[PDB]
Amino acid sequence: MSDMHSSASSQEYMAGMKNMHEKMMAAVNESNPDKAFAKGMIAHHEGAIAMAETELKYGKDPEMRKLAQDIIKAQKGEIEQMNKWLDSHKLEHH
Amino acid sequence: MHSSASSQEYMAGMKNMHEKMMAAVNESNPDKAFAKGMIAHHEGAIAMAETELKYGKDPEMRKLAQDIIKAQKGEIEQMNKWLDSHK
Repeated sequence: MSDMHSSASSQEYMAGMKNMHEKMMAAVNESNPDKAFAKGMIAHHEGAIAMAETELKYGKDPEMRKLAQDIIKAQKGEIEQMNKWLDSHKLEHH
Repeated sequence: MHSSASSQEYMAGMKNMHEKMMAAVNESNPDKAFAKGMIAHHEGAIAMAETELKYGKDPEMRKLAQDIIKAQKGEIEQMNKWLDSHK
């Protein structure tokens, strides 16, 4: 399915998308709703960054290229926030 | 197929989203593929964030969900305006 594509850009947009979506779908089956959100949203953010990276490789529109840049920066930072929350949310408050 | 009411709601719509996004990115124009694919992906994030506001009990993740909804909605508006101009 990822092997049927109109163009190099579409091949790259599709590459990894199924695995990312399967990762999202499985991750949100975590029963703790906040942990499901963090794990699902990290997976979503991974997919957003990948799509934005492909737009920077192949895009030829200045507005969409700039938006792709901005999405990458913001999504990376939110992944960092979510990972820190996942690592630290069970720590004892002293 | 799911552990909980919250997980059932998180999963709802995600399948049709993968198919929708695979189709969207098969536009030959790479910037249009990006805009259509990313609108769909933003819609997925908004749906997940809404479910986190409905079921979540952690203040930090609830605040992040609220911020994501606002930002993604704004970027959807930008991408739609760009699509209309491109047409």
